[PDB]
Amino acid sequence: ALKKLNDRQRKVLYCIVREYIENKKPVSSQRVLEVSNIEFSSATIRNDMKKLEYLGYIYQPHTSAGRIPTDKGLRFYYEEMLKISMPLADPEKVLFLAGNLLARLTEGYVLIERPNTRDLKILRVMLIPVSEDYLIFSILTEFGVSKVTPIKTQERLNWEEIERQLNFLLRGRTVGEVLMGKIESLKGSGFLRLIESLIGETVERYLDAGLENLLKDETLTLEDIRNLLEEVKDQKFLESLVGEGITVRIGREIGRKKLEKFAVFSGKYFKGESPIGSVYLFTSKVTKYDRNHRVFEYILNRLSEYFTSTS
Amino acid sequence: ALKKLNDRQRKVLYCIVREYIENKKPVSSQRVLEVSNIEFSSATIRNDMKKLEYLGYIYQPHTSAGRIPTDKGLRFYYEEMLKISMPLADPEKVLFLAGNLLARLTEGYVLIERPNTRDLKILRVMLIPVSEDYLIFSILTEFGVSKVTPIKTQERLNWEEIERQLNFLLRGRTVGEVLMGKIESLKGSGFLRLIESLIGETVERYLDAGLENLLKDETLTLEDIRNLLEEVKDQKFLESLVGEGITVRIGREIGRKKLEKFAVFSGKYFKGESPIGSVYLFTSKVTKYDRNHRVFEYILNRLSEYFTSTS
Amino acid sequence: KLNDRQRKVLYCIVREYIENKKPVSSQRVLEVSNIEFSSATIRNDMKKLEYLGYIYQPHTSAGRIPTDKGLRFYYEEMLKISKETSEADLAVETFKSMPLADPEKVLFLAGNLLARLTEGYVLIERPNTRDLKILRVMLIPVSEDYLIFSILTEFGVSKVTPIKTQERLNWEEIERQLNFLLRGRTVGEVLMGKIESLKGSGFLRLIESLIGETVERYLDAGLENLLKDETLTLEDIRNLLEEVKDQKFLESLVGEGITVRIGREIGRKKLEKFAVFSGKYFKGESPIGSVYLFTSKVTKYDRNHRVFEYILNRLSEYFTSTS
Repeated sequence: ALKKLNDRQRKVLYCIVREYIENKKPVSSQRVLEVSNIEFSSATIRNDMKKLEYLGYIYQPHTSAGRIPTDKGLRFYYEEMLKISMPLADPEKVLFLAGNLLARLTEGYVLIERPNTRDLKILRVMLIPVSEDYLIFSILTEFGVSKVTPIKTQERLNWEEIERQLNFLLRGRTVGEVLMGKIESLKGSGFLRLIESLIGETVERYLDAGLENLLKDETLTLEDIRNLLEEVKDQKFLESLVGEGITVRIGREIGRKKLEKFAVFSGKYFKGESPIGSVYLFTSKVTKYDRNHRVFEYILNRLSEYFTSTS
Repeated sequence: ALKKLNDRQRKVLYCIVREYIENKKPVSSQRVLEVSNIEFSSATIRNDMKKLEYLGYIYQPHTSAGRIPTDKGLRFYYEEMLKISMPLADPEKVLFLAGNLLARLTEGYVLIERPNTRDLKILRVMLIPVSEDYLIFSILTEFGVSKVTPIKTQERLNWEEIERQLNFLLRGRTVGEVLMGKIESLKGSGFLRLIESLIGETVERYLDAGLENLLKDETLTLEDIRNLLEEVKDQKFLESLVGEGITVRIGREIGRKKLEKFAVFSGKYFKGESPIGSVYLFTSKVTKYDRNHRVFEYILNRLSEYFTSTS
Repeated sequence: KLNDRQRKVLYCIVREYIENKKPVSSQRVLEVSNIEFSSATIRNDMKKLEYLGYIYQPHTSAGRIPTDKGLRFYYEEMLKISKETSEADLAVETFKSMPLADPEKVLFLAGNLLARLTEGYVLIERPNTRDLKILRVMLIPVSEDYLIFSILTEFGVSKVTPIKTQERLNWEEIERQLNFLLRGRTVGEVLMGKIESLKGSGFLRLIESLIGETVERYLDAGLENLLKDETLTLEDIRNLLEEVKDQKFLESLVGEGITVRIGREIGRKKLEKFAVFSGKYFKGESPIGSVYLFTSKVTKYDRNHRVFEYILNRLSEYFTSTS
């Protein structure tokens, strides 16, 4: 498809898509010439815009004298811009901060898959009294210090003994095994069990951030946002989006009619060469692809340098 | 005793006692003749009754012509009367039905000791939504499903998650610990407070039934019944009554002067060869001992069969 | 004024409208109720209700829809009936601050349970940092590799943050330093940059960013609930997210004790589709912050009142017992 365009027609397409991203209006033949360095009159831009429309890169919705890039046009733009170019130990906090930064800087909606807990060994349990009134509970895992919980203590229990029992019971066993009810030391221990219910608390598969951002994008409707919220529950569908490395799916390329107004950036974060989790960034397909790819990359690499440095 | 009475005199004693149980009045020598097939003069029977009285088997009430058995007499009769020979899963329901059957068929007052709650481990806690409006609470113990309670719900919640929380807190603890206020985590919310009140409902150590029967039968006084109710509060008095297998104590054999008007059958119900509780049947000493023994043995055997099948 | 019967007719219409969300006809109110009067009589009552401004007629439909006045009437009558019986709301009674000691996590649980049970959007005002004295600074070495930082406040243990350390410094002495600098000073003073000595080393700079971590003044939850509600539009929701940033406006909503503002009662036309419950949570007699629940005004008012009041009372209990 691309090969049927001379250098000029590609500059014009690039300017059409670029101006549509900035101002979210249909772009006319005149408007191109106003903001462009093209050294040709408005008459040949019109011939060029007709070939672009015939080849499926742009289109005319209603009566407007301007055109709008199709999904094919947005893909051309994405490819063309590609050619041109804090010591935290709680994994949950690290994911939270990366999720919130990603969303904020791209005005998108983010889903970060938390590390699977099924194989996650508890290396150590810690109850640290801080005063007569408070203690701090946490666990040590290969990813750092997790489930950090300040606890108010009415009675002066034997914290050292409770800690000893916790480690005897839980050290070498997995967070996943606590969830399933597999730890059946039915001997008698009130605070031990309280703590087991914290380690056994249900955590959602994904951390989400920036739903607000979708609500202030003028290109998305309530219908679109609802559809995304439903589709994101289909776990198999999120799995089918994660290609080789960092990947985008613009509009129709997503393969769901309900999600046609979105683009999705997806990829994984790593501990060494082992995939720990997937990351998704949903925006309107009318977005700054350049900025989005740059932020997405910088966040996956930060996540990967954090999780790799805990070995 | 064994060699002191002849065949006829044993017969006369047996008849005096069967007839006393029956019509509850002093039996004369002429009455012995009328209710038996003894082929001797009433004069001979009266001489036999003289011997029976001298040896302590019968006695004269006031100045009436008839005689009544002493406790020794009733015991002789009991020994002589020996020679001549649905899938419910709630243990509390099974005990209640057995207690009331036992009471009705013997016209007595029944205590059934519940399984000791100090050793009664909670194996599982269940929170079953039946509709939008109701869920069913229960626990599993080694003896089945108990504390079964329908509870009203307004708004929905993920009750499966609440259930896991109840299981971390209670699985391996005993009903007795709940009852003694030992699970302080159960005061952490209104919901858990409700659960404590359900499992820790105020319960006597004995299921009682048939108190009304003690008032039906006219050989007993108001004071006799008051004394029985006081004396039955003494845990250690009841402990002492239970001999090897099924056993009766008539009158002075009970050991307490305040209860000399009663008789008590006692024995235990088993899970396999493990004794789980004691059962007591209190009647007037003027009662149908053969009927009582037969029913008492039958219910004990049913209680033991029930509890053994819970293995 | 209204009849006893006309009061019941208005009550049924509103209850039916909240439930099924369609105009309610005379024939409907007879089917759903045990009113013992004729179909013509109900229409005459509905004419009176409309004349007094309690209900309106959408287009050409035989059915009617409550006005804001009719919604207010309904709420007042449910409030009255809620003082005859008990609560018994199993779901909301699962709320526990349990033995949690982090006020942030307690606010998190409250906002999320409240949002979930009412299908609303919740804002909880966090305690004001301006007078939040730091009572103590803890630096606890859990191993060669890890350190746990936190501060003590009058409301519990905050800013709990595990830290990597690949090289051992003297932690007992650094904790002393931190306590000299920070104890008696407020979190507001740290955020404002008054404690200039915190930038004198790399670790001290870390501590300043952890205490001075960007925390929104309000914790929000349940935005998703507003999007599932068919009675609300995209514009209603954008309008809410915009107006909710106006603190002066939020403060004007809150009255004496727990109240609801329905539709026009809110004070801004852009928010006419909503109802807001508001109230404060306290440390003893001192208000610590306000709580706001926003829903569609087509909502289960009795449920929302009950849930809101329970949670607010729980927050007051947590903050007050942490005395």
